[PDB]
Amino acid sequence: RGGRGFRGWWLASTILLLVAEKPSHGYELAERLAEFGIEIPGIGHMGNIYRVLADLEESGFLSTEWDTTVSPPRKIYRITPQGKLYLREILRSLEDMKRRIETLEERIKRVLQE
Ligand SMILES: [Ca+2]
Repeated sequence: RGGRGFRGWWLASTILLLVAEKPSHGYELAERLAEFGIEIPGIGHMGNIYRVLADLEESGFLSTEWDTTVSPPRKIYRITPQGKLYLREILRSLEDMKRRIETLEERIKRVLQE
């Protein structure tokens, strides 16, 4: 079985986006996911791209079509209109998260002034 928690959410979210930005296969996604990395304490990683792709596909946020012009053939993932709606839900939560970080930032500056 797979990875969960915040890292889980942050991986799915990032993968969906990277797919929205350019439809692609598992292997290439990994490269763009690597150069993603982390400004986020403790997360890393990143890892099973393939299985969260299959997961986002099963859930209908992504569709698939084989590119047979290359060898070996590569299965291309593409965002669906549902996947875009799931994305707006991630977007609103990123705005939640960002507001929460800024309330801490200020709280901290106040005790550092003190
Ligand atoms: Ca298909």
